[PDB]
Amino acid sequence: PAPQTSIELFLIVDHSMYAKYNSNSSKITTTLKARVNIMNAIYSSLNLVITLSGIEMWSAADLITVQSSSRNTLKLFASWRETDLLKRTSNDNAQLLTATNFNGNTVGLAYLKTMCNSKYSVGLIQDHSAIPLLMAVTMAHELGHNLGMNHDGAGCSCATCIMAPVLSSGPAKSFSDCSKHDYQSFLTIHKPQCLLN
Ligand SMILES: [Zn+2]
Repeated sequence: PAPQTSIELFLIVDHSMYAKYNSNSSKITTTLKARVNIMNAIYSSLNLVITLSGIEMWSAADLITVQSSSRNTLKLFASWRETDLLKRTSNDNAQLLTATNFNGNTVGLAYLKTMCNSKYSVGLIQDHSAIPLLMAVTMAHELGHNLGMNHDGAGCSCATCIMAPVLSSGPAKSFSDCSKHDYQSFLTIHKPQCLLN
């Protein structure tokens, strides 16, 4: 919550989310930009700047098989980011934005404490809500996982903070004191270098 850091985030729109907005790049771009602007506000307290390295859209076909099983898709996506994306665009983290309905209760997924990692700095997000604050909180939540944050346990003194385990319809734009600690722990214990520049 103190070293001035920066995440160059890259967004990937899959073919199902492309078709859901009637194959229109402008609607998708503006939709995604509003949500990202909200993410920035959420993160300025941690002194962390989010920058969009770009937005890629799989307009013709999906570059990976997007499965309803979140687990598989996250792994398929991270691998594709390693071997393909990173050769074309430089980014500290990429987040797939899909219209596929993941199996079960899940609306997003990320790897814990992997920010900057060439193989694992990724997240998955289901376009499950039309309310931009809800989507921005979903995006901020998975990014929070890559940055080392766990979910807020009842013994965290917050049920509507960003890292709450399930989405609240009237969320706070705040990180609990547990989330701040996980983050300090990630900074000191993991020493993510890419974020400090
Ligand atoms: Zn979570």
